[PDB]
Amino acid sequence: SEFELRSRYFIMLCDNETAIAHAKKTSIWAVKKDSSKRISDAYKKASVYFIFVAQQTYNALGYAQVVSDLNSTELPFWSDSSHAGGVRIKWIKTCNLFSAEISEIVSHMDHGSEARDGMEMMYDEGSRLCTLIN
Repeated sequence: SEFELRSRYFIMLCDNETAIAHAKKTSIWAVKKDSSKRISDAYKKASVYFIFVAQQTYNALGYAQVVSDLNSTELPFWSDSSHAGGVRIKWIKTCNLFSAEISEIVSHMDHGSEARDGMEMMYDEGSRLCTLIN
């Protein structure tokens, strides 16, 4: 890649139409409090990608590089008390793609059960998902 080290990858389960549509236009995402510390820690040590999939269906909506650390005062309008702060993103792919393999990876991402929003995935999973979304 353009990077020295492997990237780290996080899943964003999208259940808010305004949010995802706005993020594709403004290149900012609101990071949930449960997952923010891990994401911020990761951003300090590695290139970080967010992989965005639709909740339940697991259609792939795109993937983006995270290009700023968590900022408690730079948040999109649609954020709420569930969020810690905002991060800027750089979209690599934007799409609306159903793939059985994408869905299977997301369905088994948490020790063989369905992905938890904001979780870090394994390298094999993130790299495969970005390959499938390219």
